[PDB]
This record gives sequence, C-alpha cells and structure tokens, in this order.
Amino acid sequence: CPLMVKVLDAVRGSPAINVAVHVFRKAADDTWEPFASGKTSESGEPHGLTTEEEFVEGIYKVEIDTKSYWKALGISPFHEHAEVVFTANDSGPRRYTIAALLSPYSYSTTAVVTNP
Amino acid sequence: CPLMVKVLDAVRGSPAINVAVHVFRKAADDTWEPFASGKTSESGEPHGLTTEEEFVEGIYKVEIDTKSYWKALGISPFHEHAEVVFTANDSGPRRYTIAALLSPYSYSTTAVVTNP
Amino acid sequence: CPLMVKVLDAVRGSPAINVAVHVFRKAADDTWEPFASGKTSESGEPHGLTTEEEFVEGIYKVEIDTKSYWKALGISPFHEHAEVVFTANDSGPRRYTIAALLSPYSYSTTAVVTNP
Amino acid sequence: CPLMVKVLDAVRGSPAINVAVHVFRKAADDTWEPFASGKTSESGEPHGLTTEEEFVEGIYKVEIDTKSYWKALGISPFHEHAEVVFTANDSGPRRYTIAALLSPYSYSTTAVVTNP
Repeated sequence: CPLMVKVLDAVRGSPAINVAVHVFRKAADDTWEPFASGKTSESGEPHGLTTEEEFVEGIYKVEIDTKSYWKALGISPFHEHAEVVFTANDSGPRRYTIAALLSPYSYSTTAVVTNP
Repeated sequence: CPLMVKVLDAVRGSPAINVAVHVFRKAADDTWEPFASGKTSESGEPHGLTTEEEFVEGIYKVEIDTKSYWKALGISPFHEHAEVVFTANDSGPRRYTIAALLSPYSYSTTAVVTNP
Repeated sequence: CPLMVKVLDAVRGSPAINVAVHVFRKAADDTWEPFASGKTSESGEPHGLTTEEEFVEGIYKVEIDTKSYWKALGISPFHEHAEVVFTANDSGPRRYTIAALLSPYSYSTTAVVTNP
Repeated sequence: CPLMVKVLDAVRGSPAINVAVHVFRKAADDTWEPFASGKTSESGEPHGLTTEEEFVEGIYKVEIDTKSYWKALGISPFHEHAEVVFTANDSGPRRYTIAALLSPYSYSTTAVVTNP
C-alpha cells in the first residue's frame, strides 16, 4: 500500500485501536475533498486506505481523531485532533508510512518515505 | 502572556528563528478567524501573540509554517506545515505554552497548561 | 521474536540502516552482561536479537549507537548513544518492540508491549 | 547556569515536580563520577546543578529517575530510568538545556546548545 498510517499510544504502550483516520485531498479549488477513511485495528493501522492507481500526486491531509480516543478511556486531552499535511508523489511514485505517537498532551508524527 | 509558542530545531540544536506562527479562532459559523500572528525571534518564540482579555474561551488553531523554514535552509521537508488545534480557557483561564520540535520529516507538539 | 527494536531517522525520513544495537542483561552482581548484538538492516531492525527460550526475565539495557550513525553522514550529534533500560518478562512472557526515532539533537523511545 | 534540565509530564500536561536528577562525569579511568544531583521543583527543574567553573569539558551523563515518579502516581512504567550521555564544552563553553518529556512508555530528550 502506498499510504500507511500507524498510531501508537505512549501512555499504555500499545497500538491505538479504533482511532478514526480520515484522508482528504486538496482539490483544484483549494477545497479539501474527502479521499479515504478508516479506523485503526489491533495493529494500529487503518486497513487499505488507497490503492496505487488512485493515489495520485497532490497535497493530502491525514487527520487523526485523537480527542475521541482519549475521551472514551476517561481522559480529557489537549488537542481536538492530530493532522499531517504533505505533498505526495510529486517527484514520482513513493510509498509513505505516517507514524503518530499519542499522549493526552503531546503527539509526534514521522514520515518514512520509500521508493516502491 | 496567556499563549506562548516555542519552536525548536532538532537538526541544529537551537530555537528556530523567524518561523511564522499564525493563531486562528473558530468563529461562530465553523469559520476560522485570524486572531494573532508573529514570527519566532532569536529565542524560538513570537512575542505578544495576545492579551489576557482578548484570549477568551474558544477553539484555537496555532499554525506553524514549517515548509518555509526548511526550504530557506536548502532542505525540502515533508510537511506543508504544523498545526495545533485546542479548546482554550474552557474551564477557566489558564496559561498555555505550546512547544514545536522540528526535523525535516517529523515534528512533536507538547502542551504545558498552567492554574487559572 | 520476543524483542524487536526499530530505529528511524527523523531528518531523512527513512529507517536507520547499519545502526549498531547491543543488548545487555543486569547479571546477578549488578553487572551488565552482554546478551545480544546486531546492526540494523534496510527495514531499520537488527535481525534475530534473541529467542523466546533465552529471553528470560531480567533487567535489560538496549543501547543504540547513534553517534556513529550521524558522524558517517557528516553530522556531529549531541549524544554519545541512546539507551533504554527496562525490566522484562516480570509478570509473565510478553513481546516488546522498542522504537527509537533519531535527530542530531533529539531522540524518542517508545515500547509497545504485547501478550504473545 | 551552564547546565539546565527541564522534565515535563505528557499525561497530565505540566512540569514533573520532584523527579530526582543525577549528573555524573566520566572519570579518567572510564569511571562515572557523581558530579551533581537535585530534584525537579515546581517548574520542572533542579536548581544550581553546577557552576560555570566546575562545568568543564568532559563526557557527562544526566540520569533522570523515571520509575519513581510514575510509581508514586500509581503507574507502573516501562523504563527504569532515562539518561542522556553527551560530551560537554568540547569546542569551548556553551550553555546546555536538556528537556525530558515523560509518558509511562515513552520519553523524548532534546538538547538546546547555546554560543560560547
């Protein structure tokens, strides 16, 4: 898969299960059009966000719904969500893995880009 | 100041000077209204963002312009920008410190909230 | 595998290839005895550090040689190395994954523990 | 002060008060010699670690006692402790700020070095 997102819970030391991930694409008119949507599973990854034939070049926004993940566990988090905005496939096809690591009051993101 | 943002460079080990930071406030109408803006100075921070009587309750979005700091250094970074979205002063007035730690391909955000 | 370490490069957005990882075990006499040794490969993981039959309970030290990885690329890093000290298998058998994310002047570690 | 260490709590969003921090100095003989020690106060930092004429060139190891801060809060954390090992004042005198950001299962360290 061209796009992979991994979400980790830094307070409980495990993958963040059922975190909602929404991918959008900046559409011609500077509008963000909905491009993919999933919920992480056990592993911490949402399955099959896109395919290599639809994952065209563009500016994608990956938005992770962090608020809801810590409110169901009883914690009141600082952020409303986590988002990553990046230009993809501009210089040619790559595979991107976005890693988010969560804590009620901090989050880190890292991209690991590869040449298929 | 009620809102302070500190931006740091993890490649060269110093504060990121002249990063533009913009603060918006979600307006009645789900609209983001510009509410403050500044550049990081020698210490890694934009001065005077706002005042304790302007900083009222609301959903605030802090946008750090990441791409322009790495590009001026010869680096082609992953992210378009960095943004932090949080609900402020809900519970009563506090002092928020946002810290941003930058690398071409990764960034962390941490919030330190202080007593009303 | 019971023990897995993943090392990532936050400045170049890829796995850290050829990073030396040494695992020790606090031996009866508070001495650290050498327990395993590897070098990461493409993926960012050293292969086969230990087996489930030797990975007994104990206090393990995972030491990552970060200095050498950034000096060969021309950068002069802040830390001499990165280390993670943890108690393993105390409450029963688990699988531990240690993730280190690197930058000349910062590093983060995260453990993702699982019940085999 | 030439050496300042700031320790922060990522679960509750505040500085970690009363974390014990110890600084050692690798002695002639590859020996670690105790060289300073303190507890984080209300602001997340131990005061007076050392003085500009005691802080000379050398390999320094800063050890943050992580396990005891999480255990006093009812949390059973992953790491025994946190340590930062760096060569100081090599190149001439500078001011180092070490920041530690804690979560039960993850920690980050960042160094901010300032002009001789």
